[PDB]
Amino acid sequence: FACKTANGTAIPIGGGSANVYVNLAPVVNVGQNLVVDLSTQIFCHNDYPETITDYVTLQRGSAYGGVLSNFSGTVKYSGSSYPFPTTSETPRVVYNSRTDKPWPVALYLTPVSSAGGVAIKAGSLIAVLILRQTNNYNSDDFQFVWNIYANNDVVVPT
Ligand SMILES: OC[C@H]1O[C@H](C/C=C/c2ccc3ncccc3c2)[C@@H](O)[C@@H](O)[C@@H]1O
Repeated sequence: FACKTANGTAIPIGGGSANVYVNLAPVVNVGQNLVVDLSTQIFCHNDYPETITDYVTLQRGSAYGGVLSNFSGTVKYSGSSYPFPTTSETPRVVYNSRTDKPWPVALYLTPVSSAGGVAIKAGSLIAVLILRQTNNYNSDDFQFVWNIYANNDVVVPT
């Protein structure tokens, strides 16, 4: 079981860390949502599906930088909503193909009422998401750490 981004950045068997750069929407007004859709960007396969089934959760997600300072939000995992920052581990997604499948994670962020001007600086860390991978085979308990970076600024006008 290994993951790669669209960019090419990989985390191999046994897990690891990666830096992921997302284009964000340049402008977001108060009570509009900012979406960080990582299901278009992070992908994962099972390396031996014939006899092994991989089980993947969002263990932990935390907010940094502009998102920590001037956005409240939720995370969507596999079609359900959870608080962000995350208060618990989610239900598991099954991976049983050698073909890449999205990691089904998106953030729904909305500016707090304080927020104005540049509220996310380009190049800044905005989140760290921990994919936890297990299987029906042995004790493997691997962390795939995704460190999410803004490619661009985000302005909250008013
Ligand atoms: O995705 C399945 C597994 O992939 C690797 C270990 C791989 C096992 C294996 C075992 C016997 C094999 N026999 C013939 C050819 C290949 C073989 C591969 C880890 O990421 C693990 O955490 C994950 O569950």
